[PDB]
Amino acid sequence: LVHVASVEKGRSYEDFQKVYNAIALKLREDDEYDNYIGYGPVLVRLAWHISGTWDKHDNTGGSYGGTYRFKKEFNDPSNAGLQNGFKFLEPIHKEFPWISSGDLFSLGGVTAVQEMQGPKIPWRCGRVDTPEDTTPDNGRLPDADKDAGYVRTFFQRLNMNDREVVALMGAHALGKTHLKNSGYEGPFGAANNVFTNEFYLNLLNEDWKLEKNDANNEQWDSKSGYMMLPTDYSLIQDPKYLSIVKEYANDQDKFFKDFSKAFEKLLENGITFPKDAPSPFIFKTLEEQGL
Ligand code: HEM
Repeated sequence: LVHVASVEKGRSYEDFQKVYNAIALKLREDDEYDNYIGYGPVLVRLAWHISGTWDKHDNTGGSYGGTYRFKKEFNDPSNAGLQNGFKFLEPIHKEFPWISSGDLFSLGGVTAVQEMQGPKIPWRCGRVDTPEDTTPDNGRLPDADKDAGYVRTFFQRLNMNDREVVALMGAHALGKTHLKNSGYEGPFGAANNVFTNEFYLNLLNEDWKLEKNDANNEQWDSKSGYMMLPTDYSLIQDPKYLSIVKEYANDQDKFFKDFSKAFEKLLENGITFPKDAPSPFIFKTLEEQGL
């Protein structure tokens, strides 16, 4: 397929900054969600899930079409719990009905990161809502009960190399696992809603014990009370991945830079941007705007 980015007719930067501002202000206000963690993490996951169904081989899936809106994609068992991110964005959508769904879901991901003190992620508008029929079948999102090899291979379908996968994985410093959603339970770290290189440090410095949970799945549990999925732990089992985790554990800055690039790339997979398209936008945070 060929998915060409088409700007929302008549809209510019300022129009988008306003959508961002609305998502941001609503993140600030609804902070009771999930025991005071807020919706930041779920939105990050939301943007990654809508973009992870991409397949470099035939161009299907990816964020373009906003297919997550259709039943089949919405009801994907791997997307269990995402419904909450979606409800959070509905009123936003009703307030700016001109934005395409794929642009809104991805933007929310960008806003969450930034408002959570993460790096600035350049973003581009242009996604266009496609028909129900372009909805990818379930099964394209990864399983968490595997190893590094699995990880490597899987990521390959999205065009990501070792550095890219390690980077992207640091998102697992945010939020937690929920038994009813995935069969996993427990916060990944301590900050939970502040974006840092925590993930890497936790991986190198905790005393993890392999245990089974009430869902009967194995998970790595730490004495401080955190958790790591088998796929997460495999990052320290692979020699190539391990040196990357060390780098990140040593330089938040480098991580932020790498994550940023990678994040954008992830959200743009499958999209063709015409030569006249506006450059990517860099939104100001509520803080930078004094709001
Ligand atoms: C092999 C790769 C991955 C696997 C198998 C995976 C699996 C999981 C699992 C099973 C959950 C818990 C969901 C719940 O029960 O509510 C989760 C949570 C999370 N995922 Fe990942 N994940 C991976 C990749 C990613 C990446 C690439 C991103 C973004 C860059 C990310 C962002 C997060 C976030 C922020 C949450 C926490 C959500 C919340 O607090 O509701 N994950 N992931």
